[PDB]
Amino acid sequence: PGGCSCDHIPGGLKMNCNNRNVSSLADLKSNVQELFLRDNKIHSIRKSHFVDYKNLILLDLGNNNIATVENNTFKNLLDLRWLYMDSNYLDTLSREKFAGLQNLEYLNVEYNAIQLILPGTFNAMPKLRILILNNNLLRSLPVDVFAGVSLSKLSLHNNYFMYLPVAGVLDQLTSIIQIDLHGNPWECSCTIVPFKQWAERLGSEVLMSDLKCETPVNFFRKDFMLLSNDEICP
Repeated sequence: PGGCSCDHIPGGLKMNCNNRNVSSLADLKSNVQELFLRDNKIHSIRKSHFVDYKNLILLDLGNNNIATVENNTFKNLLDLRWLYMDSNYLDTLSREKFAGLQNLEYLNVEYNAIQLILPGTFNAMPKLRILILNNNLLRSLPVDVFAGVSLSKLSLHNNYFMYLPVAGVLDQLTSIIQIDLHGNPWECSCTIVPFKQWAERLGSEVLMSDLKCETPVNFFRKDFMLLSNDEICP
């Protein structure tokens, strides 16, 4: 209904519309808890699309062509805990776009074109525990971006970071148990030293992968966790 597989789980229907040629969201025929919309061709999502769905606990929008997301799109969605939005084309993230998600725990937005995260974007989802932001076009993070949430795992690898500000952005990262930061063009200079120290003051296994330098040329693929500060900045 219509043309998509359906089944119900205690105590909630599940909808499987994957690899089906789907242009928009308003083209369907509630008590729907799980909605699978992966590998389709959805250009954008609007408030109107999810007014009907208020019982969703899992919303998978993967490998779509989502370019824009209207403000207050997920406002009526309070049962939603897991939101997959990967391999889409999201330019920026704002607080207004994620309003309404109070019980969201896991947010995945990897392989997008995210170039900027607006201040207090993640204040919208207070119960957020896992944040996936890897493989994007990020080059900087705003102050107090992680102030609103207590994250256990964060994935920022494969972006375009050359440095990271500790005060206001990384110092507010508590309850951290896993963090990923690789494939990033780190520069070994006087600017990377504060980030180096924070990474050294981290837990033994909280850092998932080793961080290696990109510039200058003389420190190519060299773990700066081992290097001394005088080598980097005399």
